[PDB]
Amino acid sequence: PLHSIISSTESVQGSTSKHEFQAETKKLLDIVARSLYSEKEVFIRELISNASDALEKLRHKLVSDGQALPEMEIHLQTNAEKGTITIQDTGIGMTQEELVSNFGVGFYSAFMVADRVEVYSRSAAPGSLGYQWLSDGSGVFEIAEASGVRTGTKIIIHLKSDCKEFSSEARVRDVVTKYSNFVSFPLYLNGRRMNTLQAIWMMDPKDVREWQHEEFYRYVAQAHDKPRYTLHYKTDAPLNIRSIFYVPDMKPSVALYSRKVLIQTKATDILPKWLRFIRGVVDSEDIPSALIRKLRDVLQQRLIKFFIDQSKKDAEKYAKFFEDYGLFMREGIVTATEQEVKEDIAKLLRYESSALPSGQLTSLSEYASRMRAGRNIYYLCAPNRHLAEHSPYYEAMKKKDTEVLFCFEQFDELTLLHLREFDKKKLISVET
Ligand SMILES: Nc1ncnc2c1nc(Sc1cc3c(cc1I)OCO3)n2CCCCCC[PH](c1ccccc1)(c1ccccc1)c1ccccc1
Repeated sequence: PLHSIISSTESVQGSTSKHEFQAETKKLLDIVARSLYSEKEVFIRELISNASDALEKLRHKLVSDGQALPEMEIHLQTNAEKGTITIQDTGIGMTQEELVSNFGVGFYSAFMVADRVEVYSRSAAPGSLGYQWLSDGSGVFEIAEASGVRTGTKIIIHLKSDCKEFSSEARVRDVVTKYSNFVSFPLYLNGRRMNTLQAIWMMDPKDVREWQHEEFYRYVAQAHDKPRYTLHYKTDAPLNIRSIFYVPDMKPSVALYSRKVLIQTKATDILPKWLRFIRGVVDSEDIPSALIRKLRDVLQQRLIKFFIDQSKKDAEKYAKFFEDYGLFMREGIVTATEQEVKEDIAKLLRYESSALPSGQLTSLSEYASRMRAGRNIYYLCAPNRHLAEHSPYYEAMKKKDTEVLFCFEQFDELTLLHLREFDKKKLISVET
């Protein structure tokens, strides 16, 4: 059964007071209309966003007053013959003052694809009047008092003669499923429900449980396994961040959202290249490939700290993790620039030692703890534990009461060599 809300109930009795766009608003209007977004199809996205916030404020208000909740829904409709696309929401509306004046600039994106825009809106405030708002992208909009306007906002877009594609149910479905699959209010396209997914990264980390994480993981990783690691990172402090990061059970990307709406699917430069094995999502208000940097840096710091924490609370699990993904960590160490970056990532490294039984691992930072003040870090990055336990260059350190690290692969040694020093303090093989 079809669930539609959109019908033409509106009528304007009197006439329209014409209104000129102010200098500043007309400018930015034009720049949104032809110089702000790259893709045409994000007008649907931004409009849905505005509908979402309208519904959210209606809800917040009604629940605050303790009054019942009505249908809080976003409805989209396409009309091929009349060449339109309509988006209606039962949210909070706009007063006359707001319509005349006017998060929420996104609305003007409508003019990238439209030759005429027709909007009906009635505020949720008691005893409110509905209003019509007309514009053609010029400096002039008409305004009128209308009737047959349901509470909430109705936006009818008349499409440019070449922008007609967004009057097809298919294309619009694809755009909606691509950008707004996590919108927090029910969304209908020509009567059919669309969004079914829950932006669990906005939830409170304690309120999410493994089945949800596995679901979302198999969504954003396009995978069929489970995450061996899950970080749920929220911060308002230096920058607004709502992110979830997964490390697959499998052995060998991150999506960029903002305000629960998609911006970048294969959001590449959000993380260091050595963390490109991580799966998941990052949501931040602060996103419009020029400066996404201070984001990448604190995501790197946080993630590194996470893998360290995980090191301390489970060691064999982190051991297997180091076996399966230590490649990326070595690579990232060699690829870095500043020493303390290299050492930050180096804090994720695990190798055998003289003092530990065969298989037991430590990091550079750790058993530099029996290490008496000076001094230096020595290693021997051999082919075998046996062959290194009874290697001449090593017993040169056996009873000179000193600790020696054991590598068994060349890439470990090359990495250690490039590292040169860790914590002001140098690394050199016992073969020199
Ligand atoms: N679907 C929607 N439902 C409700 N409101 C919506 C909405 N879509 C938009 S975006 C939009 C849509 C339009 C339009 C101009 C705009 I911008 O013309 C026709 O259709 N708004 C707008 C809501 C967001 C704008 C906030 C209003 P303002 C304000 C300030 C002074 C005088 C009038 C209005 C406001 C008022 C009280 C509390 C919070 C915010 C405001 C705040 C900050 C910067 C600018 C405007």
